[PDB]
Amino acid sequence: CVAYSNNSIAIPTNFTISVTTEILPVSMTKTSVDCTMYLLQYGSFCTQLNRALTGIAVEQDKNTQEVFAQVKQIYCTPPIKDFGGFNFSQILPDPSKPSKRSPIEDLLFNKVTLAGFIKQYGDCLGDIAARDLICAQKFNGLTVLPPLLTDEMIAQYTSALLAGTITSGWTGPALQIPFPMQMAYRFNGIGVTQNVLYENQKLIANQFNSAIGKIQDSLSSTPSALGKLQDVVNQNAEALNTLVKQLSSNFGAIAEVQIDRLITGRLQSLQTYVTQQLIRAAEIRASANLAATKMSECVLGQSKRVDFCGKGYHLMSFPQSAPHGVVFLHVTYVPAQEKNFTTAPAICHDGKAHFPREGVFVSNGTHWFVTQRNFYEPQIITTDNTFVSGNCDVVIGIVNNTVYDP
Amino acid sequence: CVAYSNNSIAIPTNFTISVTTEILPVSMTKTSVDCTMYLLQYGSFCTQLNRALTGIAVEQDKNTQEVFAQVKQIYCTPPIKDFGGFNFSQILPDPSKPSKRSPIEDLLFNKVTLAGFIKQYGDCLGDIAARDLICAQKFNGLTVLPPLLTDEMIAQYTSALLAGTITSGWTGPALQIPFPMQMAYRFNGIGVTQNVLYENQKLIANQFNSAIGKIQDSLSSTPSALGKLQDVVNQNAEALNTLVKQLSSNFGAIAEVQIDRLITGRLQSLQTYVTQQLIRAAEIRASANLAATKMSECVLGQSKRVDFCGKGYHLMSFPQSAPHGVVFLHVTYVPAQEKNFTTAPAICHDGKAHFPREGVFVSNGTHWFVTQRNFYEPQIITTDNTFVSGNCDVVIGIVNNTVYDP
Amino acid sequence: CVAYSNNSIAIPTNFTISVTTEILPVSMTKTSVDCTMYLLQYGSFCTQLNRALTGIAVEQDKNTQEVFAQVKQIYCTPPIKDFGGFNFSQILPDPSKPSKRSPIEDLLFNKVTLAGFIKQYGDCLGDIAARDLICAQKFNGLTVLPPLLTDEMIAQYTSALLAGTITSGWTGPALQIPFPMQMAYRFNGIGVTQNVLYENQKLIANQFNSAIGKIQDSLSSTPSALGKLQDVVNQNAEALNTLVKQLSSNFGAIAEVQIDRLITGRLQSLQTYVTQQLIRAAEIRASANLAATKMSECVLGQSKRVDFCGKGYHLMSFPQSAPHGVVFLHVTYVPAQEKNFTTAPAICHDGKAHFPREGVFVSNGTHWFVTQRNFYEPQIITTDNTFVSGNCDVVIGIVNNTVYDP
Repeated sequence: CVAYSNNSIAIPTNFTISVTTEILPVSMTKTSVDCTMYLLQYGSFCTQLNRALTGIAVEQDKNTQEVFAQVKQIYCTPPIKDFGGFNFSQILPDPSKPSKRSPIEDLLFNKVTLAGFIKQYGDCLGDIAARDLICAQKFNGLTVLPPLLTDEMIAQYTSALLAGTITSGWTGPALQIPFPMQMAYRFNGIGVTQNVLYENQKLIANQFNSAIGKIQDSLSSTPSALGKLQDVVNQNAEALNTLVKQLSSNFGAIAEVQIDRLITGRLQSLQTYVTQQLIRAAEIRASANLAATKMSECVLGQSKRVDFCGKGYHLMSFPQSAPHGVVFLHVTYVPAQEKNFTTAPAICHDGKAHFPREGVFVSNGTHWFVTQRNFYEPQIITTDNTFVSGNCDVVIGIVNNTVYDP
Repeated sequence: CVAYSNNSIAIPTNFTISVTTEILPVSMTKTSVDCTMYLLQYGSFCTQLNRALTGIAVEQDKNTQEVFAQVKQIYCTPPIKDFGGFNFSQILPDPSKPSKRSPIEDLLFNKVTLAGFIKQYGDCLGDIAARDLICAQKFNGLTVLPPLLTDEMIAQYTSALLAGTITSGWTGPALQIPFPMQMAYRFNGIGVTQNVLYENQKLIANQFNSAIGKIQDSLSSTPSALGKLQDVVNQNAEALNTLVKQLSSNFGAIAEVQIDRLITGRLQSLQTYVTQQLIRAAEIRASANLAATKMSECVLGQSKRVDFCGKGYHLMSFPQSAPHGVVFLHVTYVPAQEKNFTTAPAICHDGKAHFPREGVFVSNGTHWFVTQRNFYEPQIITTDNTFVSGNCDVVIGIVNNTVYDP
Repeated sequence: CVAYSNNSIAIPTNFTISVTTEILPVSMTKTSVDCTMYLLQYGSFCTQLNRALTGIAVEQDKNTQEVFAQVKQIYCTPPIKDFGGFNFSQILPDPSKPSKRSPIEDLLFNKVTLAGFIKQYGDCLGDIAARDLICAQKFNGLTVLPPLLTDEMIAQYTSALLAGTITSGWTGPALQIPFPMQMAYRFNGIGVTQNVLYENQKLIANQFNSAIGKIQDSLSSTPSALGKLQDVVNQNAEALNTLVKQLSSNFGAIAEVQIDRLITGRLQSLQTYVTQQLIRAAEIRASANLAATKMSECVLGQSKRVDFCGKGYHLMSFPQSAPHGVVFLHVTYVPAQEKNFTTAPAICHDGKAHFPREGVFVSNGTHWFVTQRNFYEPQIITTDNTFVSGNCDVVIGIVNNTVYDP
């Protein structure tokens, strides 16, 4: 417990900068059915379920656009990966490997990965020798469709977001600035004056480099973080396998009457598949909108609310791509070594009451100082860090101390 | 009407601090039915309505958590109830009465209170000698279930919120500070400099004490405010009585055919009850979310929007518990004695144009001053409350006045 | 592309003020049917569709209130239309024409205007000699009902909003101020110091007058902007004509059996009309809520988000009425002539590190200055625009330059 005090104030004298990951899926496997295998205005039965599959397939492109296609203007490649001591080598993409993903992005696409249909349709669809129709024939009607924005296009949106978050700050307003100077403005957004960063820059950079190194150390070796994306791929691949099991094994299970039971059994199996696809879309839409609002709040700016864009007070955020999802590298500030100091509302000198121009009056026991409330940086009391108004008699809790005029 | 002026500005020279109540219900009576009185995978008829009763019963715990369980960290008991002259004796709980509710909270639980089922099931459920099953037998199937968070647990959440709002300010950022100093920051959040509070502290405290006294004076003697909570308890107790009337009197009203009309009549009566319970939940969910967002906006911080967290410009807010609801004690600031003063954009001296470092230039008719725009606190024009830029010729509306250098 | 730099910062040295239009429909034609032509507790068939028509008719009054009836307090007529050089003659209403609409509002009601039922029912309803019932008889049952707030009442709400946005600023807080001084506060809200406006006031006013003149020049001559309101009137008038075509021509198309096909055909035609009226309400509700939130964000204040209240950084907004809609005259600021200057974190003098009290250190190549980051307004480095803390050794990127003490 931290209890009352009419005499004291708590101020932190240390801090630490932490980088933490948040994993959010935004997309889902776009499934479509060619009902001719199940001027063609409409079939009566298979069309009603396939129009819904088309509806959610368009929603996946809508979700991916709403999370990644939030900005377009190109900040050109950074590309040096040093930025005043902050090691961004884990985060910027390189042409040294022709995929041009970041080293962390490559790990996301390694751990989140695929006797199943998402495998079999791809093994069927050779970029040449195969087409949509020939494999809708070779495999009875079920298809997975191309994404509007592929992994590399999503990676280019991530690259532009990274360059725009490092070379400048997304709002305010917004114009290009050096990086440690930008984080000094992030400090001023927290409530800590800018000078606190420039004089701790190597320590802040070392804390950042340690946290960013342990992120990549954790992703592969401690896999318990990547589960949220393993689910969306595996459980939908399972959905396609469970459908095809009933559509392939139940050919020798379940004339006109026997046929009208078997085919309607296939339609009942399709209804079983479609209804849970439409239910999985309820999670994907919610998590995609969460990723979109955290893109606007954490990456495209600096958030006012706490524990939303990572734990602690928000500093900034960086995006990284993943199969059907995005990872937010939330950089946050948290104070440490809080300590109680005796405080006063005003300082009395020569019969006049002085108030801090910004900050608080605090004492080490023997002398009084003026200090910013959000970090212990004490200063002598002067005529240019205080302002005068009123009398030493009208104030409750006023205390006597000398005030200097340099 | 207040009309145009290119020459003048309106500034208030007085203010008053008001405390006002907002009453919001957040919970509803959790009803459940044991269908055996109406490996047991499912009954066909009574199960479908009882699963919905279970669904809204879980929603009541969800609503109560969303409004009260918004924070957990304990600020220990205050417990002195003086805080620089502001009398919080009406608001803090005491162990002098073993319920440990606040004196106002005890009045809320007095006026909002209960030949009816919410009474009869409780008179049936003795803490010993009775159980759930024996009274589901003694009274045909209808039950009201325990809340996840009882009145005392809700009171402990209120106690922690009060201690966290008095001992510190919930964001920014957030750390413990003396109370009148915290309200000085609330003044600076309004737009009035902090010194205006410390020199009016006894007057502000007296206004607060008068308003907080009239709140408790009003609740019991002028009951027209408590109606919003009387409704949610009485109209749901009426719903249970109206159900049981048809389930008990219509035993001698409405063989296999006569039975299949009577029992389905009981199910039709249950549908009548369940559908309006699910409609009452529409009000309870909306008001609980309103209480949750006003907990985050009014209690867990200071609101930027006006007339939301009480009438006038928002200062702070304090929670108090009530049967199935929460009361917000909105403390707000409103300016008074607005007055028009002649104003100028810049002051010309020695051929240079000076602008106020913050505030406006105003004149009493004979001399020019610099003043904060949000409260009339005039000051002499100096070189440290103005900044220089430009010429006396390029400015429209510029005026001549001396500027001093102390 | 704009690429990296650890050494430089981009600052704009020019700007331009633009006025742009956003058009939003908020209302829809309130249709009602007297089912006696198609103690009267209910008819079975026509009542179910007419209760829905009543439901959306009440929603149109709700939408119009939510967008226009957001404030009530009267700022009296301005009425001079000069406001420091900004020509508001296009925007304020005049009694020189007895409608008392603004010259732009009169153009909105000219271009958005009406062998059709919205015409025929009005030609039927003479203010005298006709009534609701006699024309529900002369034309079989279909009616369009009066709006709760007419065009002139909506115009009075617009007039009060204009007076409240010009004579004062709607929050903060809010009190009456001269107009160019208010826009100086709008500049400070953008991030540009107030003095930048007063010394460019004639240029800013000329840019405003040119944009506001081209708005009215565009509306009538280049009609491609007014289409969003042409649709909501014409396509609903078409809906009433398409209904009446089936209700009037199909009297000689489609005894008890032939009657029970014909009348149900009229009900099927009514279902065709009602379902698309309820679908058009989905657009009208969304656009009305967009107009309501942009009334609160753009007119009743100044928006923090970009490209929402017009393109560029938001300055202010003015409302104008239109048939079933509102037009927002978004005034926005956008910087121009961005230029790169060499920058430094701190300035070293006499062994002490100095930081800018607000702004950045920049150099013309030969000398160092301090400047606000959001507009190029350079200043000499002094002891009253910098503050001292730390040493010249602990800072990365520090540079040497003299600092003056006036």
